[PDB]
Amino acid sequence: DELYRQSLEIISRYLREQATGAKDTKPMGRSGATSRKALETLRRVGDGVQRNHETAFQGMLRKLDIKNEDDVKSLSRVMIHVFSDGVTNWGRIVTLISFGAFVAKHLKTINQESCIEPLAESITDVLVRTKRDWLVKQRGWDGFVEFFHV
Ligand SMILES: *S(=O)(=O)Oc1cncc(NC(=O)[C@@H]2CCc3ccccc32)c1
Repeated sequence: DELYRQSLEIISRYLREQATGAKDTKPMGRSGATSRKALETLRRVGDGVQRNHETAFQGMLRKLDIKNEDDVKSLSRVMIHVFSDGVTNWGRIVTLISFGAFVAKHLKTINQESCIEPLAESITDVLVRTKRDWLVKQRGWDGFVEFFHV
């Protein structure tokens, strides 16, 4: 509920900022501090994942054939690949969000920017429904920031 709202806030803003290059300075939700720290963390670690795995991201996007809202409302397969062994950690969660940013950039390229928001929902959706129990035990997005603190 609040975990969903916060996760959606963070993932929606990262994907929009990655696709447009413009920071959304409109105010945050109730938990502004945690979400702003999580977004700053994604700007570091998420951008690096895209740089390292650009070829593999291109191949997976090519295999998924994402081009519309229906394709956007169906990020399985990525959920298979990032959690094929079924193990959950913050690095794999980051990699899922990083691929979402990679798809959002492509949606901007083919003039489908309206699909970026439903992309953030389905990624947030499959993340929270599948890993809720794990996300709560790791103290949510504060544990995310503290893990990647550096
Ligand atoms: S990397 O080494 O910087 O980050 C990283 C670490 N371990 C595994 C992965 N996995 C992936 O990038 C895979 C490959 C293609 C793809 C598409 C969507 C989600 C995940 C992945 C990366």
